[PDB]
Amino acid sequence: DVNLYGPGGPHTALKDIANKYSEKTGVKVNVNFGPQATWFEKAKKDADILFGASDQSALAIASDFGKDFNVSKIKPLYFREAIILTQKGNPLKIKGLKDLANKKVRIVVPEGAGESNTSGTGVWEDMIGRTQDIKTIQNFRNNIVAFVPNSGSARKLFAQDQADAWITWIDWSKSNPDIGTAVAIEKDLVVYRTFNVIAKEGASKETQDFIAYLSSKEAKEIFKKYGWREH
Amino acid sequence: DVNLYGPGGPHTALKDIANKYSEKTGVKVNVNFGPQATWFEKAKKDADILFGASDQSALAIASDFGKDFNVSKIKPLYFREAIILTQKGNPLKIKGLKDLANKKVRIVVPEGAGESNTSGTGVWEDMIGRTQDIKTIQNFRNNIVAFVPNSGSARKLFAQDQADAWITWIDWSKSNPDIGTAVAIEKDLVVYRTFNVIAKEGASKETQDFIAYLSSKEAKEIFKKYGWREH
Repeated sequence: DVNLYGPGGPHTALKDIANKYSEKTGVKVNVNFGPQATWFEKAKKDADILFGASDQSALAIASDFGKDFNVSKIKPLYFREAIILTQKGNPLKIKGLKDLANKKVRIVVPEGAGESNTSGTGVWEDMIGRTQDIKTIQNFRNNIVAFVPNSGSARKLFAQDQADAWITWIDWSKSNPDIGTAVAIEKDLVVYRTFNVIAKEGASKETQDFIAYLSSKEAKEIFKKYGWREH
Repeated sequence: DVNLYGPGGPHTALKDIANKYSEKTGVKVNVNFGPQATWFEKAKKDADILFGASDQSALAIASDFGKDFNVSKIKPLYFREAIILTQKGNPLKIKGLKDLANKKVRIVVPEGAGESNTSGTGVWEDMIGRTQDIKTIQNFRNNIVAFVPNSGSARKLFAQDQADAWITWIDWSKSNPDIGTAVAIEKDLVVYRTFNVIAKEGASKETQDFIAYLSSKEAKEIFKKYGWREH
Protein backbone atom coordinates (compact mmCIF):
# COMPACT_ATOMS: atom_id res chain seq x y z
CA ASP A 1 0.00 0.00 0.00
CA VAL A 2 1.84 3.06 -1.35
CA ASN A 3 -0.35 5.96 -0.20
CA LEU A 4 -0.15 9.43 -1.74
CA TYR A 5 -1.73 12.68 -0.55
CA GLY A 6 -1.78 16.18 -2.04
CA PRO A 7 -3.91 18.81 -3.82
CA GLY A 8 -6.33 18.18 -6.65
CA GLY A 9 -4.86 19.03 -10.04
CA PRO A 10 -1.82 16.78 -10.51
CA HIS A 11 -3.97 13.94 -9.14
CA THR A 12 -5.21 13.12 -12.65
CA ALA A 13 -1.68 12.54 -13.95
CA LEU A 14 -0.81 10.60 -10.79
CA LYS A 15 -3.82 8.34 -11.13
CA ASP A 16 -2.93 7.41 -14.68
CA ILE A 17 0.58 6.58 -13.40
CA ALA A 18 -0.61 4.72 -10.28
CA ASN A 19 -3.03 2.80 -12.48
CA LYS A 20 -0.11 1.67 -14.65
CA TYR A 21 2.30 0.92 -11.78
CA SER A 22 -0.39 -1.25 -10.16
CA GLU A 23 -1.14 -3.57 -13.10
CA LYS A 24 2.57 -3.74 -13.98
CA THR A 25 4.07 -4.56 -10.57
CA GLY A 26 1.10 -5.53 -8.39
CA VAL A 27 1.92 -2.74 -5.93
CA LYS A 28 -1.25 -0.99 -4.75
CA VAL A 29 -0.76 2.77 -5.20
CA ASN A 30 -3.44 5.02 -3.66
CA VAL A 31 -3.82 8.61 -4.89
CA ASN A 32 -5.62 10.71 -2.28
CA PHE A 33 -6.39 14.32 -3.19
CA GLY A 34 -8.32 17.55 -2.64
CA PRO A 35 -8.12 20.43 -0.14
CA GLN A 36 -5.68 19.66 2.68
CA ALA A 37 -8.48 19.79 5.26
CA THR A 38 -10.38 16.90 3.67
CA TRP A 39 -7.52 14.39 4.00
CA PHE A 40 -5.31 15.74 6.83
CA GLU A 41 -6.47 13.48 9.68
CA LYS A 42 -6.36 10.47 7.36
CA ALA A 43 -2.81 11.22 6.15
CA LYS A 44 -1.69 12.07 9.69
CA LYS A 45 -2.07 8.30 10.14
CA ASP A 46 -0.83 6.66 6.91
CA ALA A 47 0.79 9.06 4.39
CA ASP A 48 3.70 7.47 2.55
CA ILE A 49 4.17 10.33 0.10
CA LEU A 50 3.03 13.94 -0.08
CA PHE A 51 2.80 15.46 -3.55
CA GLY A 52 2.38 19.17 -4.23
CA ALA A 53 1.39 21.66 -6.91
CA SER A 54 3.93 24.36 -5.93
CA ASP A 55 6.96 24.64 -3.66
CA GLN A 56 5.48 27.13 -1.19
CA SER A 57 2.30 25.08 -0.75
CA ALA A 58 4.22 21.79 -0.48
CA LEU A 59 6.48 23.36 2.14
CA ALA A 60 3.49 24.57 4.17
CA ILE A 61 1.58 21.25 4.08
CA ALA A 62 4.60 19.05 4.87
CA SER A 63 5.37 21.35 7.82
CA ASP A 64 1.95 20.41 9.23
CA PHE A 65 2.95 16.80 10.00
CA GLY A 66 5.86 17.54 12.36
CA LYS A 67 8.42 14.73 12.71
CA ASP A 68 6.76 12.53 10.01
CA PHE A 69 8.38 14.43 7.14
CA ASN A 70 11.58 16.42 6.74
CA VAL A 71 10.70 19.40 4.55
CA SER A 72 14.32 19.46 3.37
CA LYS A 73 13.57 16.35 1.30
CA ILE A 74 10.88 17.92 -0.91
CA LYS A 75 11.72 16.94 -4.49
CA PRO A 76 10.73 19.10 -7.53
CA LEU A 77 10.20 16.88 -10.59
CA TYR A 78 8.25 18.87 -13.23
CA PHE A 79 6.91 22.38 -13.85
CA ARG A 80 4.05 23.95 -15.83
CA GLU A 81 3.00 27.46 -16.79
CA ALA A 82 0.17 29.59 -15.47
CA ILE A 83 -2.65 30.22 -17.98
CA ILE A 84 -5.68 32.41 -18.53
CA LEU A 85 -8.86 30.39 -18.86
CA THR A 86 -11.73 32.24 -20.53
CA GLN A 87 -15.34 31.30 -21.31
CA LYS A 88 -15.59 28.76 -24.11
CA GLY A 89 -14.63 30.36 -27.42
CA ASN A 90 -13.04 33.45 -25.82
CA PRO A 91 -15.77 35.93 -26.89
CA LEU A 92 -14.01 38.96 -25.42
CA LYS A 93 -10.96 38.07 -27.54
CA ILE A 94 -8.53 38.21 -24.60
CA LYS A 95 -4.91 38.09 -25.82
CA GLY A 96 -3.02 38.04 -22.51
CA LEU A 97 -2.61 39.60 -19.05
CA LYS A 98 -2.28 43.15 -20.33
CA ASP A 99 -5.65 42.61 -22.08
CA LEU A 100 -7.22 41.60 -18.78
CA ALA A 101 -5.89 44.83 -17.25
CA ASN A 102 -7.19 47.03 -20.10
CA LYS A 103 -10.69 45.65 -20.82
CA LYS A 104 -13.78 45.71 -18.58
CA VAL A 105 -13.40 42.05 -17.65
CA ARG A 106 -14.18 39.99 -14.55
CA ILE A 107 -11.16 38.02 -13.28
CA VAL A 108 -10.92 35.23 -10.68
CA VAL A 109 -7.47 34.61 -9.16
CA PRO A 110 -6.17 31.62 -7.14
CA GLU A 111 -5.51 33.24 -3.75
CA GLY A 112 -6.30 31.68 -0.36
CA ALA A 113 -6.09 34.81 1.85
CA GLY A 114 -4.08 32.98 4.55
CA GLU A 115 -6.97 30.56 5.06
CA SER A 116 -5.44 27.51 3.38
CA ASN A 117 -2.23 26.37 1.74
CA THR A 118 -2.83 26.50 -1.99
CA SER A 119 -0.61 26.48 -5.08
CA GLY A 120 -1.72 29.81 -6.52
CA THR A 121 -0.37 32.06 -3.77
CA GLY A 122 1.43 35.09 -5.21
CA VAL A 123 0.93 33.97 -8.81
CA TRP A 124 -1.20 36.75 -10.32
CA GLU A 125 0.84 39.52 -8.74
CA ASP A 126 4.23 38.14 -9.82
CA MET A 127 3.06 37.96 -13.44
CA ILE A 128 1.35 41.36 -13.73
CA GLY A 129 4.11 42.94 -11.62
CA ARG A 130 6.59 42.13 -14.38
CA THR A 131 4.93 44.83 -16.53
CA GLN A 132 6.67 47.16 -14.07
CA ASP A 133 3.83 49.59 -14.46
CA ILE A 134 1.81 50.48 -11.40
CA LYS A 135 -1.25 51.63 -13.38
CA THR A 136 -1.50 48.22 -15.10
CA ILE A 137 -1.16 46.40 -11.78
CA GLN A 138 -3.89 48.67 -10.41
CA ASN A 139 -6.04 48.13 -13.48
CA PHE A 140 -5.58 44.35 -13.41
CA ARG A 141 -6.51 44.23 -9.70
CA ASN A 142 -9.61 46.41 -10.15
CA ASN A 143 -10.86 43.74 -12.56
CA ILE A 144 -10.51 40.96 -10.00
CA VAL A 145 -13.92 39.85 -8.72
CA ALA A 146 -12.87 36.86 -6.61
CA PHE A 147 -9.82 35.73 -4.66
CA VAL A 148 -10.44 31.99 -4.25
CA PRO A 149 -8.19 28.94 -4.21
CA ASN A 150 -7.71 27.09 -7.51
CA SER A 151 -10.66 24.74 -8.06
CA GLY A 152 -8.12 21.90 -8.38
CA SER A 153 -9.92 18.55 -8.44
CA ALA A 154 -13.31 20.23 -8.70
CA ARG A 155 -14.66 20.51 -12.23
CA LYS A 156 -16.78 23.45 -11.13
CA LEU A 157 -15.23 26.88 -11.56
CA PHE A 158 -15.94 29.60 -9.01
CA ALA A 159 -18.38 32.15 -10.44
CA GLN A 160 -18.44 30.13 -13.66
CA ASP A 161 -21.47 31.95 -15.14
CA GLN A 162 -20.45 35.46 -14.01
CA ALA A 163 -16.66 35.72 -14.39
CA ASP A 164 -14.90 36.23 -17.75
CA ALA A 165 -11.51 34.74 -16.96
CA TRP A 166 -9.56 32.64 -14.47
CA ILE A 167 -5.86 32.58 -13.68
CA THR A 168 -5.09 28.88 -13.37
CA TRP A 169 -2.65 26.17 -14.45
CA ILE A 170 -2.27 24.50 -17.87
CA ASP A 171 -2.75 21.05 -16.33
CA TRP A 172 -6.23 22.00 -15.14
CA SER A 173 -7.18 22.82 -18.71
CA LYS A 174 -5.54 19.67 -20.10
CA SER A 175 -7.51 17.64 -17.53
CA ASN A 176 -10.73 19.52 -18.39
CA PRO A 177 -10.67 20.26 -22.19
CA ASP A 178 -14.38 20.54 -21.52
CA ILE A 179 -14.40 23.79 -19.55
CA GLY A 180 -13.30 27.18 -20.89
CA THR A 181 -10.67 28.13 -23.45
CA ALA A 182 -6.99 28.34 -22.54
CA VAL A 183 -5.13 31.52 -23.48
CA ALA A 184 -1.33 31.71 -23.31
CA ILE A 185 0.08 34.38 -21.01
CA GLU A 186 2.85 36.59 -22.40
CA LYS A 187 6.23 34.90 -22.12
CA ASP A 188 7.92 37.84 -20.47
CA LEU A 189 5.26 37.82 -17.73
CA VAL A 190 4.33 34.17 -17.14
CA VAL A 191 5.45 32.10 -14.13
CA TYR A 192 6.01 28.33 -13.89
CA ARG A 193 5.48 26.29 -10.72
CA THR A 194 6.58 22.78 -9.87
CA PHE A 195 5.19 19.36 -9.13
CA ASN A 196 6.97 17.81 -6.15
CA VAL A 197 6.90 14.91 -3.70
CA ILE A 198 8.31 14.02 -0.29
CA ALA A 199 8.66 10.54 1.23
CA LYS A 200 7.83 10.05 4.91
CA GLU A 201 10.65 9.43 7.35
CA GLY A 202 11.22 5.66 7.26
CA ALA A 203 9.71 5.32 3.78
CA SER A 204 9.45 1.60 2.98
CA LYS A 205 11.43 0.38 -0.05
CA GLU A 206 8.10 -0.02 -1.87
CA THR A 207 7.71 3.76 -1.64
CA GLN A 208 11.22 4.74 -2.74
CA ASP A 209 10.57 2.61 -5.83
CA PHE A 210 7.41 4.43 -6.81
CA ILE A 211 9.06 7.81 -6.32
CA ALA A 212 11.76 6.69 -8.81
CA TYR A 213 9.05 5.46 -11.18
CA LEU A 214 7.79 9.07 -11.31
CA SER A 215 10.97 9.94 -13.24
CA SER A 216 10.78 6.85 -15.48
CA LYS A 217 10.05 7.07 -19.20
CA GLU A 218 6.39 5.99 -18.77
CA ALA A 219 5.67 8.54 -16.03
CA LYS A 220 7.42 11.32 -17.97
CA GLU A 221 5.20 10.92 -21.04
CA ILE A 222 2.04 10.81 -18.91
CA PHE A 223 3.07 13.97 -17.03
CA LYS A 224 3.88 15.52 -20.44
CA LYS A 225 0.35 14.76 -21.68
CA TYR A 226 -1.04 17.02 -18.95
CA GLY A 227 1.38 19.86 -19.75
CA TRP A 228 3.97 19.08 -17.07
CA ARG A 229 7.49 19.82 -18.34
CA GLU A 230 11.15 19.29 -17.43
CA HIS A 231 12.85 21.57 -19.95
CA ASP B 1 -4.34 60.73 14.84
CA VAL B 2 -3.71 58.24 12.02
CA ASN B 3 -2.58 54.79 13.18
CA LEU B 4 -0.80 52.56 10.65
CA TYR B 5 0.04 48.89 11.09
CA GLY B 6 2.05 46.65 8.76
CA PRO B 7 5.27 44.70 8.14
CA GLY B 8 8.84 45.89 8.58
CA GLY B 9 10.39 47.03 5.30
CA PRO B 10 8.12 49.77 3.96
CA HIS B 11 8.25 51.31 7.45
CA THR B 12 11.42 53.34 6.85
CA ALA B 13 9.97 55.17 3.87
CA LEU B 14 6.69 55.53 5.79
CA LYS B 15 8.19 56.94 9.00
CA ASP B 16 9.91 59.49 6.79
CA ILE B 17 6.68 60.41 4.97
CA ALA B 18 4.73 60.51 8.24
CA ASN B 19 7.26 62.83 9.87
CA LYS B 20 7.11 65.15 6.88
CA TYR B 21 3.30 65.05 6.78
CA SER B 22 3.11 65.91 10.48
CA GLU B 23 5.56 68.77 9.93
CA LYS B 24 3.18 70.22 7.35
CA THR B 25 -0.34 69.56 8.63
CA GLY B 26 -0.06 69.13 12.38
CA VAL B 27 -1.69 65.72 12.08
CA LYS B 28 -0.13 62.98 14.24
CA VAL B 29 0.71 59.86 12.21
CA ASN B 30 1.87 56.70 14.03
CA VAL B 31 3.71 53.98 12.10
CA ASN B 32 3.59 50.61 13.84
CA PHE B 33 5.54 47.83 12.17
CA GLY B 34 6.89 44.29 12.43
CA PRO B 35 5.64 40.71 12.23
CA GLN B 36 1.83 40.62 12.43
CA ALA B 37 1.57 38.90 15.82
CA THR B 38 3.61 41.64 17.54
CA TRP B 39 0.96 44.32 16.86
CA PHE B 40 -2.17 42.42 15.84
CA GLU B 41 -3.80 43.14 19.21
CA LYS B 42 -3.16 46.92 19.16
CA ALA B 43 -4.37 47.03 15.52
CA LYS B 44 -7.69 45.32 16.31
CA LYS B 45 -8.34 48.28 18.61
CA ASP B 46 -7.21 51.32 16.63
CA ALA B 47 -5.88 50.58 13.13
CA ASP B 48 -6.82 53.34 10.68
CA ILE B 49 -4.72 51.89 7.87
CA LEU B 50 -3.05 48.55 7.22
CA PHE B 51 -0.06 48.80 4.88
CA GLY B 52 1.46 45.83 3.07
CA ALA B 53 4.61 44.59 1.34
CA SER B 54 2.94 42.35 -1.27
CA ASP B 55 -0.64 41.69 -2.36
CA GLN B 56 -0.99 38.12 -1.07
CA SER B 57 0.34 39.10 2.35
CA ALA B 58 -1.82 42.24 2.58
CA LEU B 59 -4.90 40.26 1.56
CA ALA B 60 -4.22 37.62 4.20
CA ILE B 61 -3.53 40.17 6.95
CA ALA B 62 -6.57 42.36 6.17
CA SER B 63 -8.84 39.26 6.15
CA ASP B 64 -7.80 38.66 9.77
CA PHE B 65 -9.64 41.81 10.88
CA GLY B 66 -13.17 40.67 9.98
CA LYS B 67 -15.62 43.48 9.26
CA ASP B 68 -13.27 46.35 10.25
CA PHE B 69 -11.58 46.21 6.84
CA ASN B 70 -13.11 45.45 3.47
CA VAL B 71 -10.34 43.61 1.60
CA SER B 72 -11.60 44.73 -1.82
CA LYS B 73 -10.32 48.21 -0.96
CA ILE B 74 -6.63 47.30 -0.97
CA LYS B 75 -4.63 49.88 -2.97
CA PRO B 76 -1.27 49.13 -4.68
CA LEU B 77 0.83 52.32 -5.05
CA TYR B 78 4.45 51.31 -5.62
CA PHE B 79 6.48 48.25 -6.62
CA ARG B 80 10.10 47.12 -6.28
CA GLU B 81 12.27 44.22 -7.38
CA ALA B 82 13.69 41.29 -5.47
CA ILE B 83 17.47 41.22 -5.11
CA ILE B 84 20.32 38.96 -4.06
CA LEU B 85 22.10 40.08 -0.91
CA THR B 86 25.54 38.53 -0.53
CA GLN B 87 28.16 39.04 2.15
CA LYS B 88 30.07 42.34 1.85
CA GLY B 89 32.29 42.52 -1.24
CA ASN B 90 30.63 39.47 -2.82
CA PRO B 91 33.61 37.13 -2.28
CA LEU B 92 31.91 34.18 -4.01
CA LYS B 93 31.39 36.41 -7.08
CA ILE B 94 27.64 35.76 -7.39
CA LYS B 95 26.34 37.18 -10.70
CA GLY B 96 22.64 36.27 -10.47
CA LEU B 97 20.16 33.47 -9.72
CA LYS B 98 21.51 30.99 -12.27
CA ASP B 99 24.89 31.49 -10.59
CA LEU B 100 23.29 30.59 -7.19
CA ALA B 101 22.01 27.36 -8.75
CA ASN B 102 25.40 26.31 -10.11
CA LYS B 103 27.81 27.21 -7.28
CA LYS B 104 28.16 25.73 -3.82
CA VAL B 105 26.41 28.40 -1.77
CA ARG B 106 24.11 28.73 1.24
CA ILE B 107 20.99 30.68 0.32
CA VAL B 108 18.26 31.89 2.66
CA VAL B 109 14.81 32.47 1.13
CA PRO B 110 11.84 34.43 2.56
CA GLU B 111 9.26 31.67 3.13
CA GLY B 112 7.00 31.41 6.20
CA ALA B 113 5.85 27.82 5.61
CA GLY B 114 2.14 28.57 6.07
CA GLU B 115 2.94 29.66 9.62
CA SER B 116 2.87 33.41 8.89
CA ASN B 117 1.68 36.01 6.38
CA THR B 118 4.89 37.21 4.75
CA SER B 119 5.76 39.25 1.66
CA GLY B 120 8.22 36.75 0.13
CA THR B 121 5.91 33.73 -0.23
CA GLY B 122 6.34 32.27 -3.71
CA VAL B 123 9.11 34.65 -4.72
CA TRP B 124 12.14 32.38 -5.09
CA GLU B 125 10.26 29.70 -7.07
CA ASP B 126 8.61 32.14 -9.46
CA MET B 127 12.03 33.61 -10.31
CA ILE B 128 14.05 30.38 -10.70
CA GLY B 129 11.11 28.64 -12.44
CA ARG B 130 11.41 31.15 -15.32
CA THR B 131 14.64 29.36 -16.34
CA GLN B 132 12.26 26.57 -17.39
CA ASP B 133 14.86 24.01 -16.40
CA ILE B 134 13.99 21.50 -13.65
CA LYS B 135 17.67 20.76 -12.86
CA THR B 136 18.39 24.45 -12.25
CA ILE B 137 15.21 24.68 -10.20
CA GLN B 138 16.45 21.55 -8.42
CA ASN B 139 20.02 22.76 -7.91
CA PHE B 140 18.76 26.05 -6.58
CA ARG B 141 16.53 24.42 -3.97
CA ASN B 142 19.41 22.21 -2.85
CA ASN B 143 21.48 25.28 -1.93
CA ILE B 144 18.79 26.73 0.32
CA VAL B 145 19.82 26.37 3.95
CA ALA B 146 16.81 28.10 5.55
CA PHE B 147 13.19 28.90 4.72
CA VAL B 148 12.40 31.88 6.95
CA PRO B 149 10.27 35.04 6.66
CA ASN B 150 12.11 38.16 5.45
CA SER B 151 13.87 39.97 8.29
CA GLY B 152 11.87 43.11 7.47
CA SER B 153 12.23 45.46 10.44
CA ALA B 154 15.39 43.80 11.76
CA ARG B 155 18.72 45.32 10.70
CA LYS B 156 19.80 41.68 11.00
CA LEU B 157 19.58 38.84 8.48
CA PHE B 158 18.74 35.33 9.63
CA ALA B 159 22.02 33.43 9.96
CA GLN B 160 23.84 36.51 8.68
CA ASP B 161 27.39 35.20 9.26
CA GLN B 162 26.28 31.75 8.13
CA ALA B 163 24.38 32.06 4.84
CA ASP B 164 26.11 33.28 1.67
CA ALA B 165 23.12 34.88 -0.08
CA TRP B 166 19.65 36.12 0.84
CA ILE B 167 16.79 36.50 -1.58
CA THR B 168 15.35 39.81 -0.40
CA TRP B 169 13.88 43.14 -1.60
CA ILE B 170 15.78 46.19 -2.85
CA ASP B 171 14.06 48.41 -0.25
CA TRP B 172 15.73 46.34 2.48
CA SER B 173 19.16 46.94 1.02
CA LYS B 174 18.21 50.62 0.64
CA SER B 175 17.17 50.82 4.28
CA ASN B 176 20.30 49.00 5.52
CA PRO B 177 23.01 50.38 3.18
CA ASP B 178 25.95 49.08 5.24
CA ILE B 179 24.82 45.47 5.39
CA GLY B 180 25.97 43.05 2.69
CA THR B 181 26.32 43.58 -1.05
CA ALA B 182 23.28 43.84 -3.33
CA VAL B 183 23.43 41.80 -6.53
CA ALA B 184 20.79 42.42 -9.20
CA ILE B 185 18.74 39.51 -10.50
CA GLU B 186 18.47 38.72 -14.23
CA LYS B 187 15.73 40.88 -15.78
CA ASP B 188 14.22 37.88 -17.47
CA LEU B 189 13.79 36.15 -14.10
CA VAL B 190 13.18 38.81 -11.42
CA VAL B 191 9.75 39.49 -9.85
CA TYR B 192 8.39 42.78 -8.51
CA ARG B 193 5.95 43.08 -5.62
CA THR B 194 3.91 46.01 -4.37
CA PHE B 195 3.41 48.38 -1.48
CA ASN B 196 -0.25 48.81 -0.64
CA VAL B 197 -2.64 50.48 1.84
CA ILE B 198 -6.18 49.96 3.07
CA ALA B 199 -8.41 52.11 5.28
CA LYS B 200 -10.82 50.80 7.90
CA GLU B 201 -14.49 50.93 7.08
CA GLY B 202 -15.50 54.37 8.34
CA ALA B 203 -12.04 55.93 8.01
CA SER B 204 -12.11 59.59 9.01
CA LYS B 205 -11.22 62.29 6.48
CA GLU B 206 -7.92 62.70 8.35
CA THR B 207 -7.11 59.07 7.51
CA GLN B 208 -8.25 59.50 3.87
CA ASP B 209 -6.13 62.63 3.52
CA PHE B 210 -2.94 60.86 4.64
CA ILE B 211 -3.61 58.10 2.10
CA ALA B 212 -3.87 60.81 -0.57
CA TYR B 213 -0.47 62.15 0.55
CA LEU B 214 1.13 58.76 -0.11
CA SER B 215 0.68 59.63 -3.80
CA SER B 216 1.75 63.26 -3.62
CA LYS B 217 4.95 64.46 -5.28
CA GLU B 218 6.74 64.55 -1.94
CA ALA B 219 5.80 60.98 -0.99
CA LYS B 220 6.75 59.67 -4.45
CA GLU B 221 10.27 61.00 -3.90
CA ILE B 222 10.74 59.49 -0.45
CA PHE B 223 9.44 56.16 -1.76
CA LYS B 224 11.87 56.37 -4.68
CA LYS B 225 14.79 56.84 -2.29
CA TYR B 226 14.09 53.44 -0.74
CA GLY B 227 13.69 51.63 -4.07
CA TRP B 228 9.92 51.88 -4.63
CA ARG B 229 8.93 52.63 -8.24
CA GLU B 230 5.84 53.39 -10.33
CA HIS B 231 7.02 52.95 -13.94
